[PDB]
This record gives sequence, structure tokens and C-alpha cells, in this order.
Amino acid sequence: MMIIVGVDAGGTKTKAVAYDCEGNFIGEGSSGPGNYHNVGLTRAIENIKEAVKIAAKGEADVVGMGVAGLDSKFDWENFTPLASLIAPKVIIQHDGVIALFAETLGEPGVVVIAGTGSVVEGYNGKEFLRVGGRGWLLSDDGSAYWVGRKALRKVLKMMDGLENKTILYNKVLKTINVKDLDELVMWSYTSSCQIDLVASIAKAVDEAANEGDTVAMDILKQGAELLASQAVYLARKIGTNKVYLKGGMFRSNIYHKFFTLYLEKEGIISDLGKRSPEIGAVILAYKEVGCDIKKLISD
Amino acid sequence: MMIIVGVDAGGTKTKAVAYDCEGNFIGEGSSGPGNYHNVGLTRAIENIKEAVKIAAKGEADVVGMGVAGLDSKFDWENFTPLASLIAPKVIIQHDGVIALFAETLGEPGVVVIAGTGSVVEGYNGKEFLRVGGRGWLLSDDGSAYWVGRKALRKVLKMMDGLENKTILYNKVLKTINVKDLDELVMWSYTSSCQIDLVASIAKAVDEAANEGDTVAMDILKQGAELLASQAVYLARKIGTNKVYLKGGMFRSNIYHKFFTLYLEKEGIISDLGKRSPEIGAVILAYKEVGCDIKKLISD
Ligand SMILES: OC[C@H]1O[C@@H](O)[C@H](O)[C@@H](O)[C@@H]1O
Ligand SMILES: OC[C@H]1O[C@@H](O)[C@H](O)[C@@H](O)[C@@H]1O
Repeated sequence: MMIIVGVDAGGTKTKAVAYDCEGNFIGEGSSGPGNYHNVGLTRAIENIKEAVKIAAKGEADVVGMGVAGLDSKFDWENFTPLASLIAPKVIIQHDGVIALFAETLGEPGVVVIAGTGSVVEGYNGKEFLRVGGRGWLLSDDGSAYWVGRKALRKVLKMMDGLENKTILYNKVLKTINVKDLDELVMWSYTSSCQIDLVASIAKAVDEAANEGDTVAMDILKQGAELLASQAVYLARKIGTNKVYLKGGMFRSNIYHKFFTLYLEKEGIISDLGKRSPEIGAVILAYKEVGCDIKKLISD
Repeated sequence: MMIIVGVDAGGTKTKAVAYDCEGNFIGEGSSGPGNYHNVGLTRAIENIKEAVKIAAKGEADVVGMGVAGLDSKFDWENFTPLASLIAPKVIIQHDGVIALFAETLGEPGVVVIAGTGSVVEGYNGKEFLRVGGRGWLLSDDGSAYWVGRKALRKVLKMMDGLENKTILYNKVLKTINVKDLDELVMWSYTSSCQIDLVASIAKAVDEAANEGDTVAMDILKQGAELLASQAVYLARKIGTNKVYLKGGMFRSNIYHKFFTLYLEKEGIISDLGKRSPEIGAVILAYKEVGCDIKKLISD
């Protein structure tokens, strides 16, 4: 019958899930980044189309998508037209909006997305509010890019002899395949503006942290608390006592722990939640075309 | 007679001073950035040639230059060949080396350059040692770029309502001609990789600081201390009780004050010095070709 696809077009990757209109799962698909600021509009759209095609096993009737990078009116006006050519019916929203809707389903609340970039999104019963979520230079506190940059800067200070070399040191050098200061410099000058390459270093930080390296742990702690502070601010403003946590950074057990500890000390409850942003997009699509959301229930 | 030109090819601008071989001043000239990482090799060389031509009022016989951006073997091998076509005799060194030589004239010591980028350079009697000075992404703590980025990130948090808007807020918006969050985002996406545009914001921070804005002062303090800590490390390693301070950031009275206060609390004496990096290059050229450095003395 009808094929409805929900999509999370993020900075790290694009994830899509397809369902019919009767709540039944059809399939899933993944592709590259959906943030056009990082891969360009042509490729971002191509990646979304690919993820959708894979999940639907062909053409889709309705596509709902949460998108990273729609940070200005300019961003929206150039993205919308192209994204609408993907299927007969297409629904587009900022990724923070979809991630939050996926969980609160129309009710007030706050969600945090911590992936290649980051954002805190809330809903006060009347409108959506955003804190951060404006790119790597201006924002993205506690994101993978933010963590990767901090690690790179720390590694140089270790090479300079300013600080002792820790586990993090070799984890980073191996990740980007660099053996000395000279190679690190060259890597930086040709990788400086490639957000994905810097963000990829967050994995090295997580590995070093899991092995007890306080230097790596400090980076994760600072990033998590910088972002968590924004979540606490918005939660208090909206009047909610809980915040939902989504994104690849929360797959870092230590990062997640520092984030939850901060929220808890500030009287806020954290919840990873049961609903992904992509299924949130499916739900929004269901509402748009009239499919019964309760049919998605399964056990 | 013989025309000798000393050049400081930095991240902010290129400055040149011409003298004959008898210690007499001929003229000075300025042009754009000499750091090829920021303007490309073609333009960097063009800027150096222009500054030299202006100062010498024509062709020069000898050109000595301190250059920002020679941070790897790769950088040197591509820069040297072109720079040698500027005059019959050309001497090339990293800018930190020349800035330090200008003051200690062959003796051990430590110098700090804080301009668009930053670096701490020392000499232990046998070789030159560098700390930092590897570009905007990996380093440049307390540089104009570093300060500009911190200001931009703070301004967004003010727009988000996370912190109260201070004097700094409007100083920044006016500097980059932006009126709201939407325009700031667009500016960021088209100015993100233009180091000069981000570094230009340091002026706004200085203005706000001079007017008593603690938020702007905090940025200058953090940057100055991050860089000053590196200077203290190198001064102690080399065994010197003083550090020379050079660069446009020291024209910020508050930045300079925070820098000197930190050094002093750590038992180190600061000195702006009497000799510029460009005259340091003239002195090195004098040594190379056999002109008497003492002839430069004047009153
Ligand atoms: O995906 C999380 C956030 O990442 C940031 O880099 C983007 O600018 C935001 O639009 C997005 O919400
Ligand atoms: O000019 C100060 C420093 O600025 C940095 O951006 C450059 O990478 C260094 O080579 C230079 O020494």
C-alpha cells in the first residue's frame, strides 16, 4: 500500500525508516550527512534520496524529515524546493523539532541532540524554541566536532611538552594517521575545514576516556556540561523537569554520565527515550496524511 | 648605495623597513598578510614584494624576512623558492625566530608574538624552540582569531538568552554589520573560513573591555593567560627571567595588563622591547652581508 518514510538528515549521517499506513515496518536505510553546510546542497539531497530509496525499497509516497543545518531563512528557502522533489508529499522540519516531537508528541518538553553538531530544542505549548544549533564556528558545544577540536589542541600541547602525553595522545595520532608534529600540521591545513575529519576524533577521545585517561575525560566533561547547562536553562524556562537525550555523543558512556550527573545536580531528569527522530518523522507524516499513529504500537 | 630591507610577513599584515649598509633609514612600506595559509602563496609573495618595493622605493639588494605560517617542512619548501626571486640576496626565517633575534641578538631568551595568530619562541644558546604557532585550528591561543571566535560564540549565547547582553554585544554586531541571529548565521557560513574576518572581531572585544565590560575583559584575560602560561613554561625551560612581547594584541591595554600580571605572578618580567621584528630582519641581513650593525644606532 502506501509507503511512508521518516528521515533524520543529520551532520554525521542520514537515517531513514519506512512503514506503510497501517503501522507496519517496511525497512531502513542509511547514507551520508544530510547537513548541506557540510557536504553541499547537491550531495545532501542525494544522501537523503539514497537513504529513502533504500528504506522504502523503491519510491515512497510520503517523506517526513528532520534536517540539521536549517539555521536561517536562507537555508530553508534553498533546501525546501529540492527536498520536495523526493516524493509526492514531503514534510520538512529542523532536526531538533522532529527529535523533540518524536518523544513529547505535541506536549511541552526539551530535547538535546549531540552528534556531529548539537542543539537544544524545546516547546512551550505554543512554539518551538532553540538554543545553540547554529554550526561549528558559532556553536555546537559538546558536539563531536567540539570534542575533536579540543583533542587536537591538547595533542599539540603534549607535542610541545607543555603537558604529559597520555593515552589520548596515541589514540588521536592513530585515528588520523599522524606520527609527529610536522604531519599533524599538514593534516590540519588540509583537514581544517572538513568538519567530518575533526569530528571523527571524538571516537579517540571516548576510547581514551574508557581506559581511564583523565585528560580525555576532562574534554568530555567540559563539553557535556557546556551543552547540559543550555538544556537546564531551557527546561527551566519551559517548566519541564526532564530532558530527552539523542545523538551519537550519548553513545559515549562517560559523556552520557557527565551529562546526566550535571542535569541531576540541577534537579533535571534525563531520558534517552524510546523514540528515534526518524520515527518521529514517520509519526508527523502519519498526522499529515491521516494514518493512525497508534497502529505503530508493537510488542 | 646598497639597499637592505627587513620584513615581518605576518598574519595581519606585512611590514617592511629599508636601510642602506651604513645604518641609515631609507623608508618603510606595508601590504597585506604574509601568511600564505591565509591568503595563498601567490598573494602572500605579492604582498611581501609590495611592502619591499614601497620601503626600498624600488628594487632592493638584500631582503631579510620573518614569516608567519612556515609551520612544517612542506611550508618551507614551497615558500623558499618564490621568496628568493624577490631580490639578489634573500634571508628567510620563521617570524618567531626573527622577533626573538631582534631583541636578544644571539643570546638566550623568549619572545611572544600575539597578532592574528600567536607563538612563543625561545633560544637556549644552541637552538630555537617553538611552543604553539601552528595555525588557528590547532593553536594560536590568545591571538586575534582566538579572541574573535570567543566573542562570536558569546554573542550567540546572548542572542539565545543564556546570558545578558553586554556592551560587547553591539560592538560585535556593528563590526560585522549584523542585526540579528539570522544574519549572524549567514555571516558565519560565508565568513567561517576567512581568518581575517574572525580576527577583526578582536577590535570589538578591546573596545568593549575598555568600556568596562567584564564579559569582554574575561575573553582577553583567558586568552592572555593561556598564551602567557606557554611563555612561562618556555622561559623556565630556557632559564630566562624575562619574556619579550610583540604583536598587535599587545596594543590592547587590557590584554597586555592581564598578560603582564600573569607573568609577574609567576616571577617573570615582561618587556615590550625597543626592536621590531622587521628591524631584527635588517640586523640579520647586515650580519649576512657584512654591514656593521652598530651603525644603526641613532638618537
Ligand atoms: O544536529 C544538531 C545541530 O547541528 C548543528 O551543527 C546544526 O547547525 C543544527 O541545525 C543542528 O540542529
Ligand atoms: O605570527 C604568529 C604565528 O601565527 C600562527 O598562525 C602561525 O601558524 C605561526 O607560524 C606564527 O608564528
